Amino acid sequence: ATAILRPIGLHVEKFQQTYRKKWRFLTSANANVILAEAASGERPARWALTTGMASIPWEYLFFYMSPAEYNRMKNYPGTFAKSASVRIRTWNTRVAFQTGDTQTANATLNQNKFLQVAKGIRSIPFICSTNRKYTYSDTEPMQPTGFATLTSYEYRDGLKIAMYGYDNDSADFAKKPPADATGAEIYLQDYLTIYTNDARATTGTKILAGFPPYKNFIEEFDASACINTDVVAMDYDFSYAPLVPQFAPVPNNLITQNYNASYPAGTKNEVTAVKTTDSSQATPPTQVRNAPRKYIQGPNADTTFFDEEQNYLRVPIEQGGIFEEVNVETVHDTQMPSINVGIRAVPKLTTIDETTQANSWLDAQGYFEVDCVLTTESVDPYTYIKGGCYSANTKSQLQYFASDGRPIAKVYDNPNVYGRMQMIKTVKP
Amino acid sequence: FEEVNVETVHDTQMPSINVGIRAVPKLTTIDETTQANSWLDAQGYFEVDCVLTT
Amino acid sequence: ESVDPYTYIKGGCYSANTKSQLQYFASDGRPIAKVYDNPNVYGRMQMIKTVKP
Amino acid sequence: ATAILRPIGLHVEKFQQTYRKKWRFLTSANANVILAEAASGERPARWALTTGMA
Amino acid sequence: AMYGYDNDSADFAKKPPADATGAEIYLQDYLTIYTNDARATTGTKILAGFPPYK
DNA sequence: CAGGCCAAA
DNA sequence: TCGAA
DNA sequence: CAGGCCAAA
DNA sequence: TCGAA
DNA sequence: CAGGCCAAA
DNA sequence: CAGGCCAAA
DNA sequence: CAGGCCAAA
Repeated sequence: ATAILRPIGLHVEKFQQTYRKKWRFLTSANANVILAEAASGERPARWALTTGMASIPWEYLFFYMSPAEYNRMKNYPGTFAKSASVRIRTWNTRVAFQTGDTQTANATLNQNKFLQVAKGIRSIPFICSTNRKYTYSDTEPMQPTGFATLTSYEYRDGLKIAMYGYDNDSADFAKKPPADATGAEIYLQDYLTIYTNDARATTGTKILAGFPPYKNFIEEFDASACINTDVVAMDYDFSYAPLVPQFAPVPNNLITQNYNASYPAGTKNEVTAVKTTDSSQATPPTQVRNAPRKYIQGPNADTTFFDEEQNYLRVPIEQGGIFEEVNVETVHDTQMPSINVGIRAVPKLTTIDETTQANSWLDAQGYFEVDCVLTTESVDPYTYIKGGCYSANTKSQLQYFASDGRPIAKVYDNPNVYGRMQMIKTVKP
Repeated sequence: FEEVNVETVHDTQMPSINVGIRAVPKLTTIDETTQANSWLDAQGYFEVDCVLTT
Repeated sequence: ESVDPYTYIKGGCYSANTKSQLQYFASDGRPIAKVYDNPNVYGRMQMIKTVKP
Repeated sequence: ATAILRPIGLHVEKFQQTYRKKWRFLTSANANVILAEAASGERPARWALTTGMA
Repeated sequence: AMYGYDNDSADFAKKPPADATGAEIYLQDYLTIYTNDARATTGTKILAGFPPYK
């Protein structure tokens, strides 16, 4: 029999977008030295071991998309980041012909140059590491002598301004010609740092294990043979990266009496849980279901995380485990692999009278060409005939919140805890 | 220009040509995420052949 | 079909000015549009002033 | 020679959308009759011939 | 610079013609990209920055 | 990948 | 076709 | 040799 | 399977 | 070898 | 085109 | 046999 109607279902429009950037980065070949970091609050006294492996911030949205693209993206509710890709090529590595010292005839045409690549060091459970900005000595510019006070947020903000420039009405407009326009090189300042405990003032039983042998977890190549070659190629598929919240549904409490109904979940976990661990071992690991949560669209929505533009440069793109959907969901913890690349410090051609590492270095600089692609997807659903887009309420989203109203998000800036990236309260910009 | 006959005329322009060398940053450290603020002297050498027929 | 063009780095979408559009207007400020409701004139659909809803 | 930059041009995103409807219409089989329409302003007096073609 | 001065010029020796010598000439005209300066603009400002000319 | 626009061909 | 195919 | 541990696969 | 095979 | 120019096609 | 969501498969 | 005329194509 002829069918005059068939179940065609909803009209839903899906939109895929792609964002590409090309960056050229300059890195300094820092010496590996030990710096003391004094105790401060809950931070214990510790030793820090510096490197020249600059952090590549491929985990953040500004790395892939301009302020104009970001501003336009807010007009597409339900936008999810789907995949991110990065390719790193190295160019010729420059090493100074001589050092500043005049007493030694240290100039030499012969060079030994080495390129260092570290993938996924951030997640190694027994290596405590972060990316830090150093201060350097005036006589030895390759030698860190302390820590800059710049935060990770401020570092990424400065990188973003270098990439995309100021507003046309800024008094400081001329200070940063946008590399997205010129294609000029940008200096990176955030370097992989390895920590270990400082037991000088420790009372009772001391842990005297020294350092982890972190060189056993990096790749090091002859830089003379890597000119104009790819050294890193990484692809990442996001688990849950909601960049713009979904369209709100038509609220069923306006239509139904049973809007606050209950139903079986069986043995399935449909509400996520928060895991807390304690490496001091004063308390055992705990798992708590039904964390404080807020809807991010709809009647009582709290959109602070998206209103504050946290996901542009302050927090990583991947946020799996931080958000919930009201359906029968399966959620796991997430983290993107870290990327650090750089040039090993080049010792100055001179004699020393002891069996030690070098104490003076030649100026050396890495030149890295970075390609990056980000793909996203958004939806325009029409559940109802009038009044714009509305999604099914099974698409409704929630976000972890703290009791003071601050949204909670994943952060990659702190060292891993049991190989995990912690989630912390966001800070208002 | 016009000619008095039954003419067909459109707007014109020749394509522009610009060539050069990108600035070469000086080998030095700076303490911020910016472009270079000091450069090495660098110079492009271009050999140009040109033919015009009339 | 619609387009999101990015001619500039900041401040949202901007198109090339060769995409700029104009519409016929009457002297009283009413936009002019085609209408199909009137009979054809020499086989043509006339354009008339729009009326405010 | 290896090209570090190529003219990729602008980023432009194109979006195609489709709209479907199904309608069922009832029409009346009108008689073809002649109605007089009186003159009004610039409208001249005329005869009108009706149809059932909706 | 290409073709030199007249033989009676007081400045004749200053520019030996490159059409005769084949020597190199320095160019001084460079591509420049403009954008609006909204520091003193009143009302609605256009804050789009620069076009990505690279 | 240039010549009266490019997101058209 | 006052490019020119 | 990267993504919720690696000494598991 | 909120990577994905 | 002519018809909106011929030195254009 | 139905059974714990569909815009997922 | 419809879309800037049809008795033109």
